[PDB]
Amino acid sequence: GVDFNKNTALDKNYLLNNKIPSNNGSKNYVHYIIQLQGDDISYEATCNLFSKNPKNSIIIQRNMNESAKSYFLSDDGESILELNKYRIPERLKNKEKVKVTFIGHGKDEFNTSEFARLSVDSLSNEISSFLDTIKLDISPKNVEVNLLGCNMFSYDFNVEETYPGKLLLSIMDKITSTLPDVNKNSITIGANQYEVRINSEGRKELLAHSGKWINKEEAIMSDLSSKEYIFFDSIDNKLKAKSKNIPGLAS
Ligand SMILES: O=P(O)(O)O[C@H]1[C@H](OP(=O)(O)O)[C@@H](OP(=O)(O)O)[C@H](OP(=O)(O)O)[C@@H](OP(=O)(O)O)[C@H]1OP(=O)(O)O
Repeated sequence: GVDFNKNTALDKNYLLNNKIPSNNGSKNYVHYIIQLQGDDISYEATCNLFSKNPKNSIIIQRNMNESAKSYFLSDDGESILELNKYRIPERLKNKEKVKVTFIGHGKDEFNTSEFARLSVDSLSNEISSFLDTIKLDISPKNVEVNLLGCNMFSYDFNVEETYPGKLLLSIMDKITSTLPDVNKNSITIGANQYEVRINSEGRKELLAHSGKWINKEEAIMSDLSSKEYIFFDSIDNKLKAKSKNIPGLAS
């Protein structure tokens, strides 16, 4: 019954008066939060995630297409302001890292072909447009492209056959070409092995084997990895993967 074409427009007062007060450590990054699909679950996740760290984050409802724009918090915290799609305010242009999270649905099962119903080629092409735009504002040293959505990584396949591995090979030269202070060893793709969601406070939870949804701290105690990093190692020119949070787990 999910309507992926609902396309609820961002309510600025919802963020300022409800979500920021409810949900809001200097991160060294600008966080671009890109809502790819028009369902209300994606919309709420985008709002909630932004509202937890509103000063360094940007919302883009990419599902709005020609009407997509950057939304972000004013310097004084009293307003949600706007710029053209993927642009950022002056105060964020000196950050040395970019985190770009694509909010999407994965599938009921692991898959290697699509994220948010987008092929590697399709998402790569959008990332190319994104990179050509953010270079007008920022020249970081580090980039993470974070795929927030279920079942997009498995250690049972070669990293190069997985969607994040394929995506990294597809985009890495565009990243280093456009963002000249980013080298290959400073690009990572974030991906999930398990189902994930953003809770009503803007925190990521993972669906454990028990059927319980668990937060960051509980996942670590449970020895369950909520996010993998996929990266390219120039030393042997191979794609690799490792767990972000679980010291032992790697490709
Ligand atoms: O800084 P990142 O590498 O992008 O990771 C952040 C970071 O987690 P850790 O530094 O503990 O690994 C945030 O923690 P803080 O900076 O706020 O201390 C946490 O947000 P929470 O405070 O809510 O735990 C967030 O998690 P979330 O996805 O819930 O925004 C998580 O990002 P990742 O989940 O993508 O690793």
